[PDB]
Amino acid sequence: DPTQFEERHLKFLQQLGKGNFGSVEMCRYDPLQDNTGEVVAVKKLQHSTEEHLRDFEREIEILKSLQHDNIVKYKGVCYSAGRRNLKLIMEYLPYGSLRDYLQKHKERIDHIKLLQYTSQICKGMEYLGTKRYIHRDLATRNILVENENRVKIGDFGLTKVLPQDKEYYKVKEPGESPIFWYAPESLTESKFSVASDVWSFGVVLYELFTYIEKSKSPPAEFMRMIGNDKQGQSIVTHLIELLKNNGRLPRPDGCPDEIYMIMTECWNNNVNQRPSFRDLALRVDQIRDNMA
Ligand SMILES: COc1cc(-c2ccc(O)cc2)cc2cnc(Nc3cnn(C)c3)nc12
Repeated sequence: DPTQFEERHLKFLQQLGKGNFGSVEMCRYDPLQDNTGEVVAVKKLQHSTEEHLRDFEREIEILKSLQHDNIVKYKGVCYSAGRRNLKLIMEYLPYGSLRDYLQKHKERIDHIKLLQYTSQICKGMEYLGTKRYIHRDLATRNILVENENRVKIGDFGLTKVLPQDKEYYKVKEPGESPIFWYAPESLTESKFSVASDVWSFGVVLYELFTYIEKSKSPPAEFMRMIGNDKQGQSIVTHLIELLKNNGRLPRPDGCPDEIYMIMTECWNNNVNQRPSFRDLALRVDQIRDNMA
């Protein structure tokens, strides 16, 4: 009954985000037509092909199986008659993405606060790992802000389930890929694992401590390091060679030494040497404790 949402009762309120394959809208589920209904986040496909609907149904099952304080809450699904188009209903987190929230308030969010968000992201990621899911798209644009004290991981659109017998998932024909957040083995061999999500987490830590200063973004900085003249496939070729030669994002201005050390450990070329999310949450909570 409650996880079953009638499409005719969903009132469009505003556009929240546009993705690779779909979009997120803020809607009011109002089966009384008196504007007293619940506000929800609705994800739908812009191009609802057979393949996209199959991947979207997988994302829906992934989200429904996760129950953690730092993972967006699944609410339900809408089904259309005939071709069976799907809408994913979720809780609406009113402060928007962490990227936009941090870009808006900048240094008004102190290091203690950025570390509280860091800890929350590690715990969400650690929990994800227990289900053998690989996020593949961890970035501040995919983290949502519930309120000043809580962030949650969103956009499971690229998420993969590890096979029973392997610790990595190989993507045979990649679609749009966030290469500036990718581990070297993800760029070279299209292999994704808990360890490549740890690499991404290091880029998220970098994002947080740059306060989303446009000129300092991972695409602007990697582009500067490989040369702005690089285009299309040549960018991937030069990024791989850069990472292999220990080219890395710089320390963000005013970033504490203990935090920058964590980023650099996440960015190890040796997959086995990268820290675990269980250890990261422990280390971050110790740093917050020392800071307090
Ligand atoms: C892209 O935005 C969102 C994405 C998802 C999402 C999508 C797919 C998925 O598997 C899991 C979560 C959920 C969202 C929930 N609440 C908001 N709120 C918001 C956004 N902007 N502003 C101003 C308030 N945004 C959300």
